[PDB]
Amino acid sequence: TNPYARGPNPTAASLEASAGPFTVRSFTVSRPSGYGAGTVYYPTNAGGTVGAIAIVPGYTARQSSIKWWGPRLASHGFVVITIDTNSTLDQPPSRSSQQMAALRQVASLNGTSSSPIYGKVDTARMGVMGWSMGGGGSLISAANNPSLKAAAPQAPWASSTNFSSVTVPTLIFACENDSIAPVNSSALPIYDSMSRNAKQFLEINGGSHSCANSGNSNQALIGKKGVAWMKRFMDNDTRYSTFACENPNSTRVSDFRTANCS
Repeated sequence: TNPYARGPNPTAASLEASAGPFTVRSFTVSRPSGYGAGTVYYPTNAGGTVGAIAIVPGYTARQSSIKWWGPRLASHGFVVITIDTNSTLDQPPSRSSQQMAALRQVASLNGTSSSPIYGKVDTARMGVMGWSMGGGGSLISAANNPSLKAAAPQAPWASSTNFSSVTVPTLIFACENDSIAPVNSSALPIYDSMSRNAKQFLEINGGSHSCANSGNSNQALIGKKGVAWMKRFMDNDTRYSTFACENPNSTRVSDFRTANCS
């Protein structure tokens, strides 16, 4: 039996809905330690401790841009922290440091009896997500912390696209018509540089740079893929092997690539 499997068996319908089976509560972090601000989302009665995911917005952006991931992921059995950075002008290496600090504070809250998530988190199982420079920062987190169990950046941007050292399972959401972090010079060279890991590249047809942000028009597919990827690799949950690794065969996807994903 898989000790990390949580919740009912998935269907395409359950993964495409705006919320999963679990009830989600949230709270603002009272004293952020090492980053600007944070909101934690958590499920009630997931059936065991769950992994934690830290999500970082892009250059000049705040939590509102990535906030929809919080309730979406937590409702399927994750604790999620969405953060604001110390400055909206922080670059990806600094975003990575703040992302890891947010995960460390989630671990601390898990050991704090007055906290709503007291005892709810498996601090050995962590993932990273983020948009644009925050997605670049997630890849830097993964490169520097191979104990992380999964990464799912969206429209990532980094100064160097060489992430050949990454051993973390990494899903890259890309936006076909991105003119900010163009796919051909950012998301795709990043994907092409990783030969050591399970990985996937999912380009949103006709998408601009914000195609996976809060309020996007592809929340059913993007949310399905994000949840499936995190379930498959943070929980080792082979019930999600097909959802995590499959080509969605969808007109919303202009380019699909995957490697080491059976």
